[PDB]
Amino acid sequence: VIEFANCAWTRAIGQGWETPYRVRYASNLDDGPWYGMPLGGFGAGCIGRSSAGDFNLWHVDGGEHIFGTLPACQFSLFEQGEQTQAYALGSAPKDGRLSSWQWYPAGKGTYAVRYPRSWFVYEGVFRAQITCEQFSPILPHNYQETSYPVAVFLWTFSNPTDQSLTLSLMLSWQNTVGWFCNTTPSSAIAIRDDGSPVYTYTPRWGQSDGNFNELIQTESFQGWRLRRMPHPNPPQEGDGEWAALIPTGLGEFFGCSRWQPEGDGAHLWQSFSVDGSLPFVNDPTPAAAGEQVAAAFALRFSLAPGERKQIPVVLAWDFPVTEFGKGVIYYRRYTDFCDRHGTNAVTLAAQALAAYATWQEQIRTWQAPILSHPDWPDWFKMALCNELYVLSSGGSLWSAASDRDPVGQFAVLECLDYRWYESLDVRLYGSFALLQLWPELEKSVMRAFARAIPTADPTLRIIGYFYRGDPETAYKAPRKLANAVPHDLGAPNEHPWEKTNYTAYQDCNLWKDLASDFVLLVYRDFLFTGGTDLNFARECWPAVVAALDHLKQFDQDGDGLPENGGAPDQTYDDWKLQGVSAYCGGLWLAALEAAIALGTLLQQPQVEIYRQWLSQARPRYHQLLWNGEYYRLDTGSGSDVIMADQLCGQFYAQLLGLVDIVPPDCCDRALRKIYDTCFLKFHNGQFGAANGLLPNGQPENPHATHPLEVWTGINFGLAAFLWQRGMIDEAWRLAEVVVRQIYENGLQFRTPEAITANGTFRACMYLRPMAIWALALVSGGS
Ligand SMILES: [Ca+2]
Repeated sequence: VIEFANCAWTRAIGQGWETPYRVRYASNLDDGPWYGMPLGGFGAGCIGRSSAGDFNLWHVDGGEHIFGTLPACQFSLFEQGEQTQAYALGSAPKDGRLSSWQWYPAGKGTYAVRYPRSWFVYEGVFRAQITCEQFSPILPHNYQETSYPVAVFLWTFSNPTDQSLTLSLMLSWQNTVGWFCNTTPSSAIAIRDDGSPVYTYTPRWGQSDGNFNELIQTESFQGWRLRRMPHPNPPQEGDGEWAALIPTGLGEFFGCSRWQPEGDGAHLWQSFSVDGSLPFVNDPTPAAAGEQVAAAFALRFSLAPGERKQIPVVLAWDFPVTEFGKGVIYYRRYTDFCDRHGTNAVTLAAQALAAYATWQEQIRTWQAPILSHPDWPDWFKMALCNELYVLSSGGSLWSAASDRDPVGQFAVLECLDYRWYESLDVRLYGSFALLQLWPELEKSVMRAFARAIPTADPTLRIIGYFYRGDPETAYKAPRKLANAVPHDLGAPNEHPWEKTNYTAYQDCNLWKDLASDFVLLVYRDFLFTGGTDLNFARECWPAVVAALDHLKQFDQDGDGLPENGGAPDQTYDDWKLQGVSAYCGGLWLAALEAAIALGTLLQQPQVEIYRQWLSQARPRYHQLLWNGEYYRLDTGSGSDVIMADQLCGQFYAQLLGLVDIVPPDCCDRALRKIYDTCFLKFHNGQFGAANGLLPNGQPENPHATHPLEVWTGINFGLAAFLWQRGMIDEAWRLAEVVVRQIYENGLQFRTPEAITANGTFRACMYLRPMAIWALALVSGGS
């Protein structure tokens, strides 16, 4: 019943890792390797469940992260034939809660994922063949269901034995209404040891006062709903409800609305483990001070020899408010298809029960071109889908529609350690999936950038690179200069979209890549959506002009080329560049080309000056940086290092149908050398491409950080570049190594920025790795 297991990530249920990757700095996040596929739409709030069956990831509070199991949130199975057996389908709690429950033995089945579908196939315990397919309706080109806070658990049971079986399927859940909010919002900003600003998150975990549960029973569906008394109007962050439903007509329904998840769970288990029933309870008493509450239902059915039954179970959660900074209130996009009152969980669940099979068909339909591609390896089909997981679990925001944002505004975090949105340098590579599958969301993000470019915040704030532990004497720079390009679209502790350039490790008002990134993204988004959206192009054009003028001020000598200087001033933000760099110089030339193309289409007056700049700048870049084998890092440092991502501009120019920014023979020779050195002489091509090595495969400096890291998303960009330049075998080999490192070593559903050669990672749950879609785009004909 797992469809195309070979294009799915699989692991035996509850099989762990001998030696997973671990975080390279102790102050940074490492929950360990037990992430499974997240459930829930983008910006819906999401929950994750591990390959052991534990619901351990709670992202119901928009942009916030909690990792921890609530053992009572779980499916349990009872079967009786020859023998009687009953198991909760998670791991045994370590702290002794639910001591009466028995837990499914590890290694007795397969967990499989191709996002947004996953499967538990249970085998070798029960006599029935039992599969649970878990999915949310994540649909490309669909700006409705993709936002929904629903998970479908589609169970298939079949009896392969000579004897009739009695089965019962239970879902219990703890009422967490009111838990998912910050009691310390707009808190003091601390500088962490890696230089990043951090805030304090103090959720109301375990605060259940007023929480109650009721059974739901109609002609069509039955289950439970988890609420809180009172429910204010309007709701505040944390206010809402859960529901879970099955259709009627499928067997005998046992409901128990109120049981104690902190106790031994015997009230439930003494019935369930014996005959698959529960004691009848419909008790909406609000929970007392100090008291936790949970609900459960079980469905009991018989399965005759050779019979197959399916049971759809749907969970829905209606938490409509995302509050960011204190008093900064947005509604979630799904509210446009119900309302903003936070009283809709049953109606959402009901819609799911009605539509789940349609949604399942639609998922098979959009994935079918990928799975049937004749020139894509199995691992790639798998990773292409699986890397979409971050669009759900990356602190994703998707707001309610407005006139100027007709499908809502959208944002994914750079990551959990680096808690701000849609970092521009990062999305250069990381935004290829969003462009291809949700181009209206892609456009809203770029429109948010466009609007922010002219704004300013003169307020002086600490720059982390320079911080020496005293706030008052610390070097500070203006939050944002008018017409500078912001690094990001703000943070979940402030105001996403509207308050930009939140990052403070460097002063991004000085960065030399961001302006080019902005232009290249605008043009790419216009071109790859048919070259017809003149509204998008006209809206972004003033910002294109402002961006390029901003970056042109950093051309000190007037040769046409902006020069790096000072603190690290581009995406490799622990790596100092001096003078014209290959990286930023390249992006600049590709940007100018892009602005010339778009500006000509739009008939704009700036086109003449961009052609003059490019006529000076383009020959000059080769003239300055060619060393005979590759492009020099920069003009000022005298470094002999090979930067793997030196010709990012040439990748982009060609991707965009624009003229080569360098001689294609030089491009090809540079790229061959990057591959032969940065990949093949970095521990023999075991990890992928290091960002910078000497021509002999040694580090320039054995202690440097960025040069000696493999950036997953940079590697995917490089693969795409290789493929576009005709080095096909090379692209597939490099991309394979990176996928294997992630999906074999405990990084699945938390893909990081960086791996080292020493079993360590940096910045789990990272935006860049969606760059695997750039390879799909260049190789995908069709
Ligand atoms: Ca919040």
